[PDB]
Amino acid sequence: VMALEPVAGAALAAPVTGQTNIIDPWIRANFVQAPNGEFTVSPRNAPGEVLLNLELGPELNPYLAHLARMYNGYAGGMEVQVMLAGNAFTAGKLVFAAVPPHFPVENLSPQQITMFPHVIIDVRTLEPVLLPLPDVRNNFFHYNQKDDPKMRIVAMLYTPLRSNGSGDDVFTVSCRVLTRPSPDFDFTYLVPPTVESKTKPFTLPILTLGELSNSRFPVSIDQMYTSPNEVISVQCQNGRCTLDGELQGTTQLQVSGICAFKGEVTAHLQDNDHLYNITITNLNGSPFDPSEDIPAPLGVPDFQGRVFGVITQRDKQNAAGQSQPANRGHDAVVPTYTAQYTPKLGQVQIGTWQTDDLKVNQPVKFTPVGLNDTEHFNQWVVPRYAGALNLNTNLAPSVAPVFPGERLLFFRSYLPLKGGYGNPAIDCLLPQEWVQHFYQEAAPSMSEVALVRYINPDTGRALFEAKLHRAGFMTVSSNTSAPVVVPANGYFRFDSWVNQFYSLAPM
Amino acid sequence: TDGAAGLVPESNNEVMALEPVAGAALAAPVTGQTNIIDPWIRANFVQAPNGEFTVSPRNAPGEVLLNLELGPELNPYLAHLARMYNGYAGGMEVQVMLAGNAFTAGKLVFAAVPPHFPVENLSPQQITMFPHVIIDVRTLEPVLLPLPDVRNNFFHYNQKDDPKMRIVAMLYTPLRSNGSGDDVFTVSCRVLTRPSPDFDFTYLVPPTVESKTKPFTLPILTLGELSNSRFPVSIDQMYTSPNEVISVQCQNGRCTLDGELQGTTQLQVSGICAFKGEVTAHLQDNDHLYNITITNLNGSPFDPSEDIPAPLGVPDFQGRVFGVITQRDKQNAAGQSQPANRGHDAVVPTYTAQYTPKLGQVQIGTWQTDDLKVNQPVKFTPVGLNDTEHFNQWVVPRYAGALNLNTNLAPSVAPVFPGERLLFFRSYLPLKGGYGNPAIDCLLPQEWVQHFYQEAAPSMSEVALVRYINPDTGRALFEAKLHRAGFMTVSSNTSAPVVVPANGYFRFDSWVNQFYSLAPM
Ligand SMILES: [Zn+2]
Ligand SMILES: [Zn+2]
Repeated sequence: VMALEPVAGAALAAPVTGQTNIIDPWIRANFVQAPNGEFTVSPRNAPGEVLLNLELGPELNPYLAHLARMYNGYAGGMEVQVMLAGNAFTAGKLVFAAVPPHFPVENLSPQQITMFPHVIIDVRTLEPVLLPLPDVRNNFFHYNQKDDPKMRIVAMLYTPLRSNGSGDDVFTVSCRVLTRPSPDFDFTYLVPPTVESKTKPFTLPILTLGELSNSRFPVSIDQMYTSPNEVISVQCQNGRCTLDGELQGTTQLQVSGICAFKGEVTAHLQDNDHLYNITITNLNGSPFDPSEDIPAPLGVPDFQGRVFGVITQRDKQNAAGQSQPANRGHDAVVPTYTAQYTPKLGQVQIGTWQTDDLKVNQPVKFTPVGLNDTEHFNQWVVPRYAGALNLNTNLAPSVAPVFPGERLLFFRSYLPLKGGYGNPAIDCLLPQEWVQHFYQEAAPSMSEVALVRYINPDTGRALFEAKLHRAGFMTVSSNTSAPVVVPANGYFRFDSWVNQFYSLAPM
Repeated sequence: TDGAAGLVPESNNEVMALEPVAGAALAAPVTGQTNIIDPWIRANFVQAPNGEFTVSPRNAPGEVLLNLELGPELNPYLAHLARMYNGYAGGMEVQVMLAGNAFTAGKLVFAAVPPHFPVENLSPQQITMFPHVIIDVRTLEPVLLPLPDVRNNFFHYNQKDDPKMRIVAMLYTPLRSNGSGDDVFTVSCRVLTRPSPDFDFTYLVPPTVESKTKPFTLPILTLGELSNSRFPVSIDQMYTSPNEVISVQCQNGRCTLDGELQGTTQLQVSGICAFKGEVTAHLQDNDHLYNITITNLNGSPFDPSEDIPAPLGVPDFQGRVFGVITQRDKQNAAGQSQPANRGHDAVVPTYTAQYTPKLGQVQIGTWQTDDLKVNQPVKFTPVGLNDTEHFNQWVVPRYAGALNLNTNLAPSVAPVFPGERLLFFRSYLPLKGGYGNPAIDCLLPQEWVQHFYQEAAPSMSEVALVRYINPDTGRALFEAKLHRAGFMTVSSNTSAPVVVPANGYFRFDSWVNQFYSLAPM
């Protein structure tokens, strides 16, 4: 067994806390499977590969993770149970170590894991083994708000697997990890339920692909499309929101505010076409301070191109008709690649085909429809938000799939044109409804990667799986670039929090 | 007992369901000294600095009337003792006296909230999910509450990064009354504290060195000794806000009670409505106009990328400020190498497009006296206003002209309790010519700004309760609310000069919150 002395639990925290609470005795007996508690050992693995990397806390047991939203703190350890699935005609060994709180586990040697409290178990063992996970700390108990590191338990391949195969498929030992609370685990102080943050679990909304919408243009979603070979690292400015609910770049919450602006008209020129320089405010009606940390006012376009839309004008003063002001609305185009599109400075220029009906010094409102033509349409180039004479500052960071053999997963939506030839599309990372749900919930991220699975509703089985990152993008494990053929009435389901080393099943 | 005729409840028989929590004896093997406290302070109830609060018919049910964090600053003897120690561990004992009239009817609820729980959005039924006790406002004998110091470490330090066990009061009924007369039956309540037997200090340090333990004090200065903080004159009288003015924004004379200067405020009395620079231009209209590249008031170049709306000390209202500009030559033309000097009248219009002091330019004027050198240093000394044309003191000028926005402004301030208006300090300004009697109202005197900057004491609440004391009579005239943003409000219905003796002063009474009903003037 692991050489560990007994560590105190919540009875140490008795004279500094006020309520003496208990829980259900049936939860203290049943062994519940850990959320990331499964791994398989293969003949392809090498010694020194980490397999579990578990950690102490109430997030292992989904009964304690539901009871934790009623209390103020906790203290105590757990009991781990490891099962294997092998037979007598095999060979190979595994090791299970006990790692302290502030010790960094980063690419350890197979020799160096024997310098911990460890057990070495063969892969032939018939009975499930029991390991202790104690609560080492330097205080009396843990708070549900202030998070601090805890004791981990780490599995590692010690000796490679030797067996003889059956056919075109090789033998494989599958392992499961189940936990239950120790007799000294306890909670501390009853509060109102579901009031404190930091205990709210991360979820996804149950909305199918036909009911969601794009986050970079106000068009519905058409299909899912994996990223091409020459696209490896994108950087957009709309549809950016982390899983904790922090809006980055020029991302806002309303669907209608995407590629939309509002303000007054100041200038008029007519070299060939009508120009109409326009000063802009925010989308609520406040004067835009140009020294804000944002790159631009929220909801301006974020790609090069010629956005075709309708601009309407409603004048302030009542000219006629018994005090009802006049209206006008025409087509226009905003080009985003020129040196006139400077929304950080506060000027956006439009273009109207031979229609001189737009009165100056009366406020307007732009409503986008589609593109003018496919000329200068690059959907992965950030425009110069200040024109020349200044560089782009304080953007969202670039995102990229770092795992070998993984591509980005986009949401494709086709687009109308004014005239010409082409079938263009705008790809986004997350839908707008996911952005709104992440902003309203604001649940914390326990890890850096989350695991989701696409669900077909009539069978209830998974079609593929992807990795949802903290920065707000998804990656799949595929080797081609093609639209994903799935039923349209499907959705994603959140499964667990994983590491950066989880290998997806090939798509 | 016998004086009340059985008309009121005599005692409350209800406890909070809390466990005995350890104190400073748990912390003994890891601390240094474990100092002790005088036994008279241990056994006598003394009024807390959060002592006073009232229940009124203006209060809605569900308002937080009291929010006491645990600390040594809950006792006025321990708050003086705690300025020479390093830490503490242990609880307190709180006593609430709320013996109201026999005709009223209302109830209060007191609950115990854990350390890391949010208290900002409690409903009246969420407060019953804690260990609570319900007390009506007619009980004769005072009630006793615990405050047991729940923590997850051995003791505390004087740092501000550990939340502590709180007590929270809430109004639970509407405070009705069935007296026959239309007379004020507003209940006055008091809070009295003393330390628990399991309370101790930790480690002797130099006294009054650390922050986080300095107490808030007011200076004893009469109204005849105060000075205006928006214009370099003396304060004449106090004057309530009119019914048209509901919120103000004036970047000079602004300082929080914690000791933070906001807007373009500074400390020097002579630097209000004054600047300093170099003449760079000459404009020959009917009047003579000049352009001045202004610097800071100490003699350093003004960087426009600073986090301020303007250089500190510029005028902060629309009008035409009248003063005297003077020149002293950087070179020596004559007289044993002594420089020559010129000094003439001036006028600074601040509502036009030529008053952009954030960009660096302030344009002045002199009438029919074009005797002013170029590329020589200047200084402006304000006297008053030349005419009341375009004079509005509650509009902030554009510090970068037209086609730009004001940045890093101080926030606007307004009263929120019903029936209350603002209380100003009014001084009357001289004019050059015309008919008028203008006035500039400030939120705070300049001496209070300097005192709050020198003390830098923390605030234990949002509002402080002060009273105006007449020292020859020994009787209080009125009371007011001093807010943490740096402004005072009174409870009145008119707009008139407050007629008081000019040798009276304000006296700091207690810390209150924003639901305190002031007495009507
Ligand atoms: Zn034109
Ligand atoms: Zn001249």
